[PDB]
Amino acid sequence: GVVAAAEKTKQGVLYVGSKTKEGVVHGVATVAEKTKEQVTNVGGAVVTGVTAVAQKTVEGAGSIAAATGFVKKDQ
Amino acid sequence: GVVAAAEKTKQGVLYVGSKTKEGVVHGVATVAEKTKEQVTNVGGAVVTGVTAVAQKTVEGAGSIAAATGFVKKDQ
Amino acid sequence: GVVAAAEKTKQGVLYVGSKTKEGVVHGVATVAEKTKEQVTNVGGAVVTGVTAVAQKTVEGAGSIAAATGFVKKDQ
Amino acid sequence: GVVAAAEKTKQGVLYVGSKTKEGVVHGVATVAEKTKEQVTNVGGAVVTGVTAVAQKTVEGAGSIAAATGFVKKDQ
Amino acid sequence: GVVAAAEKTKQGVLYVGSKTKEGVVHGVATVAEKTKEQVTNVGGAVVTGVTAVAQKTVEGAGSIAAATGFVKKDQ
Amino acid sequence: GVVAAAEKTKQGVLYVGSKTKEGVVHGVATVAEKTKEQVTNVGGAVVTGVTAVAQKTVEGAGSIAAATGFVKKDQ
Repeated sequence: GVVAAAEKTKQGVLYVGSKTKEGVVHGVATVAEKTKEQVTNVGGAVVTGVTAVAQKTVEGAGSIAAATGFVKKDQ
Repeated sequence: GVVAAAEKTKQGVLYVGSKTKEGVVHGVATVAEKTKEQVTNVGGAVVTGVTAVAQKTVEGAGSIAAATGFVKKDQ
Repeated sequence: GVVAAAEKTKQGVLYVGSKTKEGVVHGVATVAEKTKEQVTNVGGAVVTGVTAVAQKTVEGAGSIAAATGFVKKDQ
Repeated sequence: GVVAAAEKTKQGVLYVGSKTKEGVVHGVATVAEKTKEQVTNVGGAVVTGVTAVAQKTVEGAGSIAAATGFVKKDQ
Repeated sequence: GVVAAAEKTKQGVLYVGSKTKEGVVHGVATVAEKTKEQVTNVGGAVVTGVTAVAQKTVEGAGSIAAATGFVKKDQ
Repeated sequence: GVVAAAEKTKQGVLYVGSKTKEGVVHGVATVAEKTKEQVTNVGGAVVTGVTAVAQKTVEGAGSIAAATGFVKKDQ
């Protein structure tokens, strides 16, 4: 004869900007099996494949994925 | 004869901007099996494939995925 | 005869910007099996494949993935 | 004066069971943020959390996630 | 004056069971941030958390995640 | 004056069970940030956390993650 027994007898400050999660990317699972990509750029800008990116700027101009083809100022 | 027994006897400050989740991307599952992409740019801007991106700007102009083809100021 | 027994008898400040997670990317799993990429650039900018990136700027202009094709100022 | 130019001048057996993908699991992205699980088993079987599993059996009985609580044969 | 130029001038057996992908798991991205698990087993079987598993059996009984609580044969 | 130029002038058996990928797990990315686990076993079997496992059996009974709580044969 086999016996198995188990028992459990269980008796019984301002915070102005304190705890903030700001500019956060947490938890990402990405899979790419067969992705062919081909880019031909002539005199401009090309931005591809920007993933899992975070930033926080204070008193400044912040851009994650920005592209400007050309800037010309002549006199 | 086999015996199995189990028993459980269970008896028994301002916060101005304190706890904020602002500018957050959490929880993303992405799959891409066979995605062909082809880009031909001549004198402009092209922005593709921007995923899982977060940011927070304070007193600034923030753009995630912005594209300006050309800027010309002549005199 | 075999016997197995187990028992558990269990009886019994400002924080201005203190604890912030800002500009953070935590938790990323990425797989790429067969990804062919081909880039041809002539006189511009190309930015591809930017992943798991974080930054925090204070009193400055911060850009994660920015591309400017050309800047011309003549006199 | 700036100049950017680009040019591309482009001129120009039985197979009985040969190429089979059988019993395959390819391409899976899974995320679990806050999953609490609690199992209490007394004298039986419990099978949880079986993911991304493949097998191929030839001339045999194959079971991926099978559970039999008890088998009793007395004389 | 700046000049950028680029040019590309491009002119110009039985297989019985030969190439099979059988019992394969290829390509998996999994993330688990905060997963609490608690198991209490008394006299049985418990099988949890079986992921990214493959096998191939020939002339045999194959089980990936099988659980039998008890086997009793008395005389 | 600056000059940049580039040019590319491009002119110009049975296989019974030969090439098989069988019982294979290739390509896995797993992240676990804060996973608490607690197991209490009394007189049985517990199998947890089986990942990235492969096997191939020939003329035999193969089990990846199997658990039998007890086997009793008395006379």
